[PDB]
Amino acid sequence: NPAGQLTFTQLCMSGDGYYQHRTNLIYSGGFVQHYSGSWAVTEYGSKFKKVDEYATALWRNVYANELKNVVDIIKNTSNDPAASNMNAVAKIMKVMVAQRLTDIYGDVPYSEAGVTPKYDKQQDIYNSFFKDLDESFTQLNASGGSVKGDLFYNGDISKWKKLANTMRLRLAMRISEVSPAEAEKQAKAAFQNGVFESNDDNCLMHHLFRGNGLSYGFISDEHGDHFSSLLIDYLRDNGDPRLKMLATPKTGSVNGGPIGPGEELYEGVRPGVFRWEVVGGSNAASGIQPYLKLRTTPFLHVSYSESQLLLAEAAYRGWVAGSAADFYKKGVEAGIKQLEVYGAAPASQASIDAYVNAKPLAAGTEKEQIGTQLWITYLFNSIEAYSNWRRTGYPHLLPITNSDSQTGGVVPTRLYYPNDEMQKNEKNYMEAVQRMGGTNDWTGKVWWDVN
Repeated sequence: NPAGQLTFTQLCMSGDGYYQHRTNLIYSGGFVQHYSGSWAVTEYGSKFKKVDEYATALWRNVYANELKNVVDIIKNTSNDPAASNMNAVAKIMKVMVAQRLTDIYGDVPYSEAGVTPKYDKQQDIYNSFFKDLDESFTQLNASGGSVKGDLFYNGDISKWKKLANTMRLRLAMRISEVSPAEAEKQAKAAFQNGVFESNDDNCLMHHLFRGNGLSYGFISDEHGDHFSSLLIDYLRDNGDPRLKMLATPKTGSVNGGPIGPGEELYEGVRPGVFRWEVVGGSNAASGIQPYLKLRTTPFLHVSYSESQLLLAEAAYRGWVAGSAADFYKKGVEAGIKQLEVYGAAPASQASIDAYVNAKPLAAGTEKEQIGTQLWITYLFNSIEAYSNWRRTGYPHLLPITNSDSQTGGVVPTRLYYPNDEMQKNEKNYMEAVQRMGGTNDWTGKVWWDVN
């Protein structure tokens, strides 16, 4: 069971098209303006319109499929010393499973989860995260038995250690605004225990729940999704090599008909604007490279690029030892190269070096630059970009002025608990609601988001 259960959970974290489509693509992806153009993403994610199913899909599927399995693994490997390594792996898994959850809904059932479980305060959920990652790092050992059913890493515990520490750093940075002391402490700890050391250590699912769920969303939108004008303009105007690794060129001209010499080939779709409303029609906007949208497209969970960019930010705060600029450079290069696993033509080392050296970490714009780079690195993992945007306010997004925006253009700052919780778990539901100021609304804030 432990192996099979681990494999099932790992496959649920990327192959469940149900919430990859709704939570990653449509809402997170539209909120942080990774995408625009398709009906679903633009109408609901880009312009801000509520659909209960879309907002509660992550909740429903994490509690139905994932949390329970990983709890059962932890329970069944708990006192067997030849299973300790599995016990640790499962615990690391459990953080990755639950972290998205709290980050999207705030206070959530955790400690009593997996008939009326309480909602843990997010602060406690996070202390519990740090505890499990710390202890799980230490617990992974040569004498811990073998790890079976691991698709991320085929049971290499050395990679599990660094995954544990990189997750720890991600959580540390996420509470930088609300709990700076704990944040620094945990960043430093993560750094010294050892995070990812190259792109080889990246947490990936290779798809051969068996297909990439995100691509499932891309395909159910009838390949109607484009990158947003914000992203394309940023990649194009700064000469980022990732531009053509990600985007397909325009085929039509803004003036209609086939595109002629001289006219810009790379433009995204403005947030709030459907692809058929583009001046020139949808051909007059860049598309998404086909290898990114396949059932066999790999899914990236945690990255070396991310760890280096987070270390850049911690460095700039004086939390860890080193040069922010050097961490930053290593992060950008790692992000440019991480796209290769998607089937993208590797960028020449000369172009990477040229880009990195032409636009280094600058004097008063470190946080802006770091946020923007992470926002690029978290592409196809929009939940993380949405969180990092909520925490830092970076990158600055294009204003949403659509007259039918249900928030008047205000970015939603959480998704909301399903009303089923009010009907089946009323007391605890209401306690969490009270702690939010009296509402279960998408304009509410999670604990670490202290404007």
